[PDB]
Amino acid sequence: PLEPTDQDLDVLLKNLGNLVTPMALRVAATLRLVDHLLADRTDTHPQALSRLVRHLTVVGVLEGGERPLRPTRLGMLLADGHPAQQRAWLDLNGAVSHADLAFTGLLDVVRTGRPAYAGRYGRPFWEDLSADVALADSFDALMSEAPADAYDWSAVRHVLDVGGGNGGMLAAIALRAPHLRGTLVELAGPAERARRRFADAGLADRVTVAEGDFFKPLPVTADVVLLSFVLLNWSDEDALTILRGCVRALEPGGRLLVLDRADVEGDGADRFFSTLLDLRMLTFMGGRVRTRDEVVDLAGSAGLALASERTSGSTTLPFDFSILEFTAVS
Amino acid sequence: LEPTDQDLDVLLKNLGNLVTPMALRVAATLRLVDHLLAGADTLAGLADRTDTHPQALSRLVRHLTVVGVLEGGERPLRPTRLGMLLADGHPAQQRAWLDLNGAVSHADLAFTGLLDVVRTGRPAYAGRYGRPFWEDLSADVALADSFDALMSCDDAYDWSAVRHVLDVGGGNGGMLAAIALRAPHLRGTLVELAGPAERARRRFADAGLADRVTVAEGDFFKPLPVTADVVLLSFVLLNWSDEDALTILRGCVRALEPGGRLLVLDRADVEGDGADRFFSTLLDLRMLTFMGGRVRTRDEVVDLAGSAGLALASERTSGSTTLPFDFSILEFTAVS
Ligand SMILES: CC[C@@]1(O)C[C@H](O[C@H]2C[C@H](N(C)C)[C@H](O[C@@H]3C[C@H](O)[C@@H](O[C@H]4CCC(=O)[C@@H](C)O4)[C@H](C)O3)[C@H](C)O2)c2c(cc3c(c2O)C(=O)c2c(O)cccc2C3=O)C1O
Ligand SMILES: CC[C@@]1(O)C[C@H](O[C@H]2C[C@H](N(C)C)[C@H](O[C@H]3C[C@H](O)[C@@H](O[C@H]4CCC(=O)[C@@H](C)O4)[C@H](C)O3)[C@H](C)O2)c2c(cc3c(c2O)C(=O)c2c(O)cccc2C3=O)[C@H]1O
Ligand SMILES: C[S@@+](CC[C@H](N)C(=O)[O-])C[C@H]1O[C@@H](n2cnc3c(N)ncnc32)[C@H](O)[C@@H]1O
Ligand SMILES: C[S@@+](CC[C@H](N)C(=O)[O-])C[C@H]1O[C@@H](n2cnc3c(N)ncnc32)[C@H](O)[C@@H]1O
Repeated sequence: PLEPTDQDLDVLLKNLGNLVTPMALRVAATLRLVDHLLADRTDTHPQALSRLVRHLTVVGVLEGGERPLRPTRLGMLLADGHPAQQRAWLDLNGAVSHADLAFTGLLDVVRTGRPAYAGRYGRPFWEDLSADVALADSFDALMSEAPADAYDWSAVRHVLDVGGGNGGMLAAIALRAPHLRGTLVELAGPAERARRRFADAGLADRVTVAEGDFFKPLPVTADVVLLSFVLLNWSDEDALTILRGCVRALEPGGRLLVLDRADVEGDGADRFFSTLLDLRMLTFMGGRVRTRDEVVDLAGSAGLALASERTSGSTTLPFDFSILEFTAVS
Repeated sequence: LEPTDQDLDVLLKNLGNLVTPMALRVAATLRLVDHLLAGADTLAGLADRTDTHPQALSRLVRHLTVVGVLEGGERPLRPTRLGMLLADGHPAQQRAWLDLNGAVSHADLAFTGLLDVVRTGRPAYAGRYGRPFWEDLSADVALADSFDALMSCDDAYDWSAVRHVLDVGGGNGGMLAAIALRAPHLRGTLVELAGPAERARRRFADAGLADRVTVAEGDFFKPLPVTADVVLLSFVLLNWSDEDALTILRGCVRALEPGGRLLVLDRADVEGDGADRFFSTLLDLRMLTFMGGRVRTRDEVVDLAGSAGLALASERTSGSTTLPFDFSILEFTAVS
């Protein structure tokens, strides 16, 4: 029988089992401490704050105090202008950090498969973003060349982006390739941001917004259909019906492009971030991160076969994702 | 300076990671490790044994495998070396500490309200669960049972001159039983809330200590029902604000017989202790977040004691056998 050491127990207490520090880092981010210093210009109880700072000091985020109180190298990651933007990710008014707090309901989540977001905040995730302007804006800012660059658009005329958000990706494919038409299918909130972006990019003549619900049949056909970070939001049955709607909308010889996290045997991709994203999707909305093989198999059920596979990444965070091109079977 | 890759890795996986600690608490709660040790080899069997959603569970397990608590499955699924900390019989008892049906992990969830703790200096426990810590345990007996079981420790002072020990807030009475068994001439009295007090009655009756160790249910904010030549305050003061700690201290001074000694057992940091300040601050944030308490340095405890009329006679370092946790034993005399 295996026997824990002093170092195992130290890792459990300080890292793997530690819920205090992650909360302390979120509070610190939500007071721009690594900026505000460059801490009581903050509406904070004076005693409470130094108690927090003492903890932030011990875990390698600050130094100094009663020589001078300055962030460490690590501490700089909560610097507003750092290109990892971890300060905004951790900010408690932001939509992700806000969602993260629902992890305290993880017990029920695992008992039942059901999301926790509603239990903590009233509305399920997407409904909450559209009724609350501030969470929509912050989520938007956090999720802002992969497809436009990875793909030969010369043999394509019409791209239908399903659940394509504020239109950023469709705008860019269209700006890169002047000959293309595009159509975006989205809920109201992101649809309206799409209209504004298309109009200001001078694309309204060839790139349109069709507000709607991707569980209902898609309004148009197209020779390329895009599902970019959509499937992971949904359960198998729900992702199956989105896929099936996508197949119907596919012109002859048309291609479905799935942009998502899709791990492969010897990928080299950090499984930590795969499981983390996975538990987030489970907890926030009952979705799931799927591997390459699982996506392929769900696509097969919807009448689609894999034609090609490629990778992209991130100029910011350690996150490899894939683009999986599918054709109709019959 | 410029943050390296390594420093981003640490923030995301450790310092900023709220998911993994909740995953540990869920695993502790479902007794996942114990179920694997008692024969469960498959995912399916685990799921029936824990009455959980099979796919959801397998996804928790994948996360637990990645972070090093579990390993293989896909030979069969078992704890890692580190994961054996979650076995219920491990001396560190981390499975019970992390258990979401137990008081401490329960109260840990109130850390989501930390922003308003840092803003107001008030505890968050009430904002989440309705009533504040001790009131809650008072009203919810299953949470009070688990809190008493967690503080259980299942001493090296000089007891030969001592006749009567008063343990103020002495939990279910483990400290008092240890002292009495080591010093047979001694008499004992425990003051505690109703739950701890009955569990202490049971302990002493079972041990053969009832004829010289007695229990008095009571409240240490009201005057104490006996005097003793030694009074003990073991991990009481850190639950309270300066003000409440002071009215406990004065209650204890009043029950201190002529020439008596007040023993305070608490975390009492000193500048060159070498004691790990991670645990000092963690526990400090917990006392703030849970009940408006505070962990005090040696100087702060000794200054507070001064206001109640007490002078320090001696101080000793000791520490838990199981966890990395130094603490101190501060002996005081009534200054008149
Ligand atoms: C730490 C890594 C990571 O960002 C990983 C993951 O983000 C993925 C998907 C992002 N998108 C699209 C939402 C984003 O992917 C992009 C999209 C973009 O089209 C692609 O090329 C863009 C570049 C920008 C632009 O010019 C337009 C035209 O095109 C770029 C290289 O990658 C990011 C880099 O990786 C990701 C995270 C968190 C969350 C999500 C993620 O997809 C979610 O989808 C998510 C969610 O859906 C609901 C609640 C919470 C979350 C999350 O908390 C992460 O933690
Ligand atoms: C990370 C570990 C640690 O358990 C540290 C701390 O526990 C300490 C104090 C415990 N007591 C008394 C409350 C308890 O300490 C012990 C063990 C020690 O060996 C024992 O005696 C000594 C004296 C020296 C000696 O020779 C040997 C043989 O015996 C002493 C009387 O009690 C525990 C094992 O360590 C401690 C923690 C958490 C909490 C508390 C703690 O005291 C609390 O007191 C606490 C609370 O009071 C209310 C809500 C929540 C908490 C907590 O969440 C943890 O952080
Ligand atoms: C992760 S997001 C953004 C994905 C986007 N393709 C991107 O890469 O930025 C998923 C999107 O799908 C949308 N969505 C959710 N339910 C929907 C539905 N029933 N119909 C259409 N869109 C929906 C949301 O509005 C959200 O913008
Ligand atoms: C950390 S605990 C246990 C301390 C115990 N001396 C030990 O070291 O194991 C604090 C204790 O003080 C008690 N307590 C809280 N309020 C009290 C009160 N008003 N009167 C008596 N005991 C109280 C609790 O019952 C709890 O057992």
